[PDB]
Parts: sequence; structure tokens; C-alpha cells
Amino acid sequence: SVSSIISHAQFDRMLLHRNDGACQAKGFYTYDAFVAAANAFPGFGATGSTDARKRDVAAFLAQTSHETTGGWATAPDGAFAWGYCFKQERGAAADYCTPSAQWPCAPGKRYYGRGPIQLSHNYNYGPAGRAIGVDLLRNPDLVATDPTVSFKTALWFWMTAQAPKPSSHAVITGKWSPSGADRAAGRAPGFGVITNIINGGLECGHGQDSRVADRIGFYKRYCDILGVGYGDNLDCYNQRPF
Ligand SMILES: CC(=O)N[C@@H]1[C@@H](O)[C@H](O[C@@H]2O[C@H](CO)[C@@H](O[C@@H]3O[C@H](CO)[C@@H](O[C@@H]4O[C@H](CO)[C@@H](O)[C@H](O)[C@H]4NC(C)=O)[C@H](O)[C@H]3NC(C)=O)[C@H](O)[C@H]2NC(C)=O)[C@@H](CO)O[C@H]1O
Ligand SMILES: [Zn+2]
Ligand SMILES: [Zn+2]
Ligand SMILES: [Zn+2]
Ligand SMILES: [Zn+2]
Repeated sequence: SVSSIISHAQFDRMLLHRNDGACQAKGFYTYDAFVAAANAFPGFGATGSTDARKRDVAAFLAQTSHETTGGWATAPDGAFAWGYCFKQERGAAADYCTPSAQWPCAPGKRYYGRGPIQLSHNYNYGPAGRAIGVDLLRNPDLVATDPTVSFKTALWFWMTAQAPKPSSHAVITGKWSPSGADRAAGRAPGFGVITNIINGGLECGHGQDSRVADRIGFYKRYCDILGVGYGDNLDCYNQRPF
């Protein structure tokens, strides 16, 4: 049904060079996997006005593109045409296993970044897996080997609140009610607060930031392709982190 908001053609135009030879995940991310994953999160791309629905999709793909970008300044078609180039945290990484009786680490497994949102740590693989009905604590690699599972973990993140942080979905579809603390911190609804939700401690509230600008670059390019306005408050340069 999200297919009513973004066509296969638009999807490939957005994630243009993801299957180029230099991309680690070439061949992995497919439109069919995206659509299948979206079916498990009915509200995604189907909540709010047509414009809100388009932005919900554009913002999701933009923030996940940043997490998996293969872009660079002199890249063909610009840096914002290289989202979804990777599916696993680069380098030697780490175990990302912390003591937890609720989401215990499985022996020998590592919970480094995987998929569109670079899901990390046992305490995130745990609830994400439960949400999609897959044991990701015992088989975390599925996030990097099954594209449908991969996209589902990212949508789980997109649709899940971390109170006081609202879900990114709620913000972009205009369903978030900022608190007095949010208003005092300058956190107004828009793409900017979503960046804050994802990595504000490190990127927000300290003026112009290239990481924030990269996220915005992807978002504008994707909104342009779907033909929707960006909405207001795109950056978080003056927002206090959550
Ligand atoms: C001078 C010149 O022309 N050099 C070219 C190279 O730049 C180019 O390779 C590309 O280089 C950029 C950096 O310059 C690189 O971008 C990095 O990509 C990784 C992977 O996605 C990002 O890592 C993510 O960071 C977030 C936030 O920290 C994490 O949450 C997330 O887990 C990470 N994701 C993963 C999978 O690890 C970096 O943030 C990002 N760095 C920057 C500054 O944006 C591209 O990936 C490189 N592209 C490719 C295809 O390798 C090279 C291309 O061939 O060409 C050179 O000429
Ligand atoms: Zn295609
Ligand atoms: Zn290409
Ligand atoms: Zn850690
Ligand atoms: Zn700072």
C-alpha cells in the first residue's frame, strides 16, 4: 500500500547508485523488500494528508540513507544519490553486547550496525526482533542477509517512540504534541527534530553541522522526486538535544 505513495521507479531514482560496484550492499536492498516490510507497519506512508504521507516516506528514506551513505562531494549525481550503499558497520566494529536479562546476548554473536538504520546493541536487536516476529538476538546477521527483515528493523525504529522522544513517524505526520520542555528547547515539529531523535547529542544544538546537512540533502532530493514540499524546521542547529 505504501506503493501508492512511492513507485518502484521513484524508489530507484532516489536510491540511484546503491547497486554500483563500489557499494558493499549492492544487490541487497530491493523495492519489493521495502514494500513487504512496509506491510508490517500499516501506518507508515498511510497516515495524514497525501503530503504528510509523502514526507513520511521521504524522511524515512533520507535518515536511513544517511546511515548507509556511500556519497562524497564529487560523486556522480551528487552525494545524495548514494544512500543505501552499505548494510553493515564498516571496520572491525565491536560486540555491542551489554548485560541484559530482558534481551540477553547470544554466545558468539555481535550486535554491530546492520541494515538501513544501522540497528546496534542487543537491547535494540531484542525489541526489534520481537516486533517483527524474528529472533534477532540469536540470529542478528539476518538484519544484513534478509532485505525484508533489514527494512523491517528500520521501520520498527521509525515507528517506535522513546519517550520523551516521540516516534519519527509521529513527528513527520504531524501527530506529535511537543511538551513545555520541548518548546523551551526549541524543538519544533519538522525533519530537524527527527535528526535530534536519532543522534541529537552529537549533531544538534551547536550550529551548522555537516552531518545534519547531509540528512537534509537526502530529504530534499527525495521530497523533490515525490513532488512534495519539505515542511518547516529542517535543521536542529538551535535545538537542545533530548
Ligand atoms: C577525495 C575523494 O574523492 N575520495 C573519494 C571517497 O570519499 C569515496 O568514498 C566515500 O567516502 C565517504 C567519506 O568521504 C564515505 O562516507 C562514509 O560512509 C560511511 C558508510 O555509510 C558512513 O558511516 C556511517 O556513519 C554513521 C554516523 O557516524 C553511523 O551511524 C553508521 O553506522 C555508519 N554506517 C556504516 C555502514 O558504517 C560515514 O558517516 C560516511 N562519512 C561521511 C563523511 O559522510 C563513503 O561511504 C565512501 N563511498 C564509498 C562507495 O565507499 C570514494 C568512492 O569510490 O571515491 C574517492 O575518490
Ligand atoms: Zn528496481
Ligand atoms: Zn550507478
Ligand atoms: Zn555501546
Ligand atoms: Zn555538540
